[PDB]
Amino acid sequence: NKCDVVVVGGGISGMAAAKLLHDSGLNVVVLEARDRVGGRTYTLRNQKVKYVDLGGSYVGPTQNRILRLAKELGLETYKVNEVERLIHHVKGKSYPFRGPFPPVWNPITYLDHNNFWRTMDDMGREIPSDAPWKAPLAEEWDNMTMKELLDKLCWTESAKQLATLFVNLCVTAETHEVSALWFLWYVKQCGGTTRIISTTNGGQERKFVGGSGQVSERIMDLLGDRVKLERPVIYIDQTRENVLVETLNHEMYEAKYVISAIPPTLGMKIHFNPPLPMMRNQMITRVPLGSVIKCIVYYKEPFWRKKDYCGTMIIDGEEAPVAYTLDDTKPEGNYAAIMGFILAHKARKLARLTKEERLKKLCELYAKVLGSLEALEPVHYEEKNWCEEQYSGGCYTTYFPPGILTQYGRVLRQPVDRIYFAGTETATHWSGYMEGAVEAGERAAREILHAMGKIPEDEIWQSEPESVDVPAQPITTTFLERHLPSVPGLLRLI
Amino acid sequence: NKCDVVVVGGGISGMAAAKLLHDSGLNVVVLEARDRVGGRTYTLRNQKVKYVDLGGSYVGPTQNRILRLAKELGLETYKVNEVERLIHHVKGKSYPFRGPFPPVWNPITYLDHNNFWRTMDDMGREIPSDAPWKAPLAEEWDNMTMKELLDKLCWTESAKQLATLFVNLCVTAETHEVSALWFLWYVKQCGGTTRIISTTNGGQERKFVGGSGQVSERIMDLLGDRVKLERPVIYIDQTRENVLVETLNHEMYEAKYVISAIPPTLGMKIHFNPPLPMMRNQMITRVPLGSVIKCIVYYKEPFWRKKDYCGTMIIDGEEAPVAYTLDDTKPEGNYAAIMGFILAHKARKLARLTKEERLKKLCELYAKVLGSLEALEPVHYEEKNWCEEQYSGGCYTTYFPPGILTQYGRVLRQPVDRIYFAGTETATHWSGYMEGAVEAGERAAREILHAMGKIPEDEIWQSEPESVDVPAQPITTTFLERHLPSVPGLLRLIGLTTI
Ligand SMILES: *Cc1cc2c(cc1C)nc1c(=O)[nH]c(=O)nc-1n2C[C@H](O)[C@H](O)[C@H](O)COP(=O)(O)OP(=O)(O)OC[C@H]1O[C@@H](n2cnc3c(N)ncnc32)[C@H](O)[C@@H]1O
Ligand SMILES: *Cc1cc2c(cc1C)nc1c(=O)[nH]c(=O)nc-1n2C[C@H](O)[C@H](O)[C@H](O)COP(=O)(O)OP(=O)(O)OC[C@H]1O[C@@H](n2cnc3c(N)ncnc32)[C@H](O)[C@@H]1O
Ligand SMILES: Cc1c(C)c2ccc(OC[C@H]3CCCNC3)cc2oc1=O
Ligand SMILES: Cc1c(C)c2ccc(OC[C@H]3CCCNC3)cc2oc1=O
Repeated sequence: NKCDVVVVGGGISGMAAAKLLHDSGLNVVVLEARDRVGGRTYTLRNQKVKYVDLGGSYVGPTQNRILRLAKELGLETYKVNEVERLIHHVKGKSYPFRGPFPPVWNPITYLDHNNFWRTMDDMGREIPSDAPWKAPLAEEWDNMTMKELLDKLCWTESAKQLATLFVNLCVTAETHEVSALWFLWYVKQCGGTTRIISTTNGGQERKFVGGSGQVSERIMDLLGDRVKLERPVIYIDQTRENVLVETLNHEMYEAKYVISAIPPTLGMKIHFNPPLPMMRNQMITRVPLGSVIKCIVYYKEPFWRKKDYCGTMIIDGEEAPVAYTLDDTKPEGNYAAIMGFILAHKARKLARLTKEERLKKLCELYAKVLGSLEALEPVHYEEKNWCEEQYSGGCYTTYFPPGILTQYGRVLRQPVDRIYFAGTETATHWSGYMEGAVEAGERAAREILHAMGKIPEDEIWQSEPESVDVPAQPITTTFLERHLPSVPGLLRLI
Repeated sequence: NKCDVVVVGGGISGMAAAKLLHDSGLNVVVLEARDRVGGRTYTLRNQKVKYVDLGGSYVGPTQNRILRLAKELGLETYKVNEVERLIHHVKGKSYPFRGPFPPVWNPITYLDHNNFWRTMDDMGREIPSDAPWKAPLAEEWDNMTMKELLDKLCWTESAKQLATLFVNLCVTAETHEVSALWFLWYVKQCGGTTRIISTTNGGQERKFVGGSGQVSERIMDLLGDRVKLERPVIYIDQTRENVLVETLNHEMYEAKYVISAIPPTLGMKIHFNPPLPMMRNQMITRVPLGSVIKCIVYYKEPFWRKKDYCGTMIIDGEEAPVAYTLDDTKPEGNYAAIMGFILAHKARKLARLTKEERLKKLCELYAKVLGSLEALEPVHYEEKNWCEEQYSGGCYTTYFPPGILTQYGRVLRQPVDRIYFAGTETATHWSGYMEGAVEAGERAAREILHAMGKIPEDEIWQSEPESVDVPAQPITTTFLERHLPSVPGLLRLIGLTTI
């Protein structure tokens, strides 16, 4: 019934906000639509897998907030297997390699690839993390799709196909669906291309022992009966002295303040009194989430390691159901598994198939890329189609179509009276990730502590000391990477 | 509590659905979120204006369903004033003209303008009205914005700027916001560029005497207590024998079937049990409505007519708050008024101002465009910003961003168990208009009459006899219009000749 703060959503962001406010001595209630906490994180347990992350899973260096919060909750990480060679599958053939980027041999293709990645970072350097709409060319970049940018930038079909896979994998959307400005901000706010794509020393370095679901479950353990499961919020009334929050099961919660810790567009599922201001009313109809099926095939052994493959597969072209895989084997070498993403339009296309039809297609693909008949002998399969989730809207995160970030981006974390806005979408560092969820929840919680006079304005945004367990190594480039000309550059010299 | 059909939404679509079901002897309830019917139609009455349409207003030739429904309810139409000259205002100067398109004198520019409109209509003939995703190049056209298409098509800035204003005015969105496939579908399903842009012989020919709001009000009069105002629907449950529909004021309705007659994205405001199928679940997060403020400035007299201007202004420029106006004077010649639209990004930008500051900007623009100091002497002002409507999401209608119509378009009007979809967005002729609202409402009602075994499948889709009151002149071209080359075609002819 009555409390200091109602948090809408029991994901990492809502749970992080509620823990900070509870630790500061306020009475918090978390209203959660599902029969579970964790949202876009979900750990399934069974005897066949022990545990598997079917939603968010990976953490890496520079993600210091999720690493600190998890360490405090008693969680440990292990390294994603990258001891042996990565595979680039192009034109029906496997090319094993080492290092984060697949090698390119044709000298014109080399210049075009090198220029693509370098240009993404060059453009990112002019985009403020906390205000991408303040980029000097914000309207020019916001009014084109990543498809138009790649058409201008990529002189080779080779580079244009790899850059397309890169967009699809990063933001689970087609190049023609997303703003160039938003995508370039998205990469820049994760620390750039090398950091976002890397396993070793990047975003995919590590997983949590026992699953990422434990972050939200263990915060729920701390809060006890303050977390209300199967309480979808339907109605928020800010006309009276206290804020009133109503759930679908007809419960009424009364608070001084509300944290909205749900994806922006899921704001549409709530009736507001008074109506939302115009810009937010329209913004929450304009910000979809991407489309992905996460698929884990289990094997008796990590057989790819015998051929000096780590299990990472980068798979070009339309025919492949999965464009990208990682070794999902447990640190002990047991529960051997390959994790694959069915991305964007393929998620929509292959959703029509049965679970068994998807398994056969994945196994046949992996047999070709790994060059082993052992890929045809799976012992177990798990998958999750995030497109079908009423209380997520998709995965991994919210993308901005062309024109939306410059016109509406400012409204994303603007408070509406006594509603403050959390969720990974409102973060300024690793927005879209579990790290962003923690940044946003803690910031929204501290905006309410300041509204209450408990902390000064300069304590709303707080830096995070570096993890001792997962330190970041510097991102380096070579002299040639920095100075080799583009393809049009090599032409102007001829 | 119990009925045959719950209709969610008391706009024109839901009320047309409800009237048809009621006339076929079913028990219907209409659950309307607002304290009024009409939705994106709203007629304000006060002593200063007598009546004014602040939402949908115009009807024209080929909109035979809204004309028939309106006439059955006892309503009359009158013609929007197009007796005197139209104005094209470009680069700070006014160029008066007659006929639907501003004339172009520069021959290269003429070839580019002619080719622009022609290509719009040529591409449109490739696109089936009822399945735009089946166009041969659906994918290629859907992966392009209208901005990219105009950049390829328009060899002059003059044609590009006019084409930009055309998109802004048609679908209240920027060229870079909208799918080229969707926009080309949208124009073609209205009968093509000439029909959609014309006053005389087009979409803007007429208004209802007394306002368009009377359509929804008069159907509510026929239905009595069956219409429930201030019942926003929050929850639909299909797990049991009867469909359960719950409202925000805690009332429960039980029906055999539901028509959803709300903009597609406003389906997000409803919690579904069981959850929607995947494709609809995502589709309703991907289909925003456009942005528009409708502004009516009142004057002592229609002073523009005395300079032989009908009141129609087509105004190019970033600085102009309004890109399009029509005479909104009553048919009696009194309550002299100019209607203008503040479109797309300008609706966002100028919403920051006061009502009085917007009125002042509009009067200054009208003064310059009409060359008239009288435009600075308004007697009254009415405006409505549709961006702020929780239960509309915007106006006029839903647009599709790049990639969405090919991936998700097939599920727009696909039933979900015992939920059928009405609303203008599900129409195949004048989708986005009051006409499309009637088509979709009556089609959805008949889908249910079919499901109940009351009519055969061939009666779900039913054609409409032509209005005898508003007959349609056919859309014609001249030989030159059909066969003049584009600018790149002229350059090809030159390259060939000189060889
Ligand atoms: C799905 C997914 C996500 C993902 C990814 C792969 C997949 C398949 N891989 C990731 C990774 O390897 N590393 C990483 O850091 N992130 C990865 N992502 C994304 C990541 O999971 C998300 O960024 C993160 O989980 C976001 O958390 P946040 O707390 O911001 O949002 P949420 O999890 O969606 O939580 C929202 C909660 O709110 C509830 N909800 C929704 N509507 C209501 C109403 N009306 N009332 C009450 N509660 C509501 C949701 O049910 C949810 O629990
Ligand atoms: C706003 C506008 C529209 C318009 C236009 C100019 C403006 C500024 N000019 C038009 C014109 O000149 N001629 C024309 O034919 N159309 C024009 N448009 C478009 C026109 O208004 C619309 O196409 C038409 O009115 C749409 O009708 P439809 O019946 O499909 O949709 P609706 O009017 O939006 O009605 C929906 C009703 O549902 C209610 N609602 C919404 N959510 C709920 C829930 N959860 N529960 C119950 N009811 C709900 C809305 O309140 C609304 O009444
Ligand atoms: C969740 C996840 C992300 C976001 C992610 C984002 C980018 C990414 O890049 C790896 C590829 C991109 C294509 C070119 N080389 C390396 C890999 C990723 O792996 C992942 O598991
Ligand atoms: C509702 C409405 C529409 C959709 C509408 C759509 C197009 C339109 O075009 C007239 C312009 C287009 C640009 C070229 N000259 C004449 C005018 C319109 O006036 C309207 O009131």
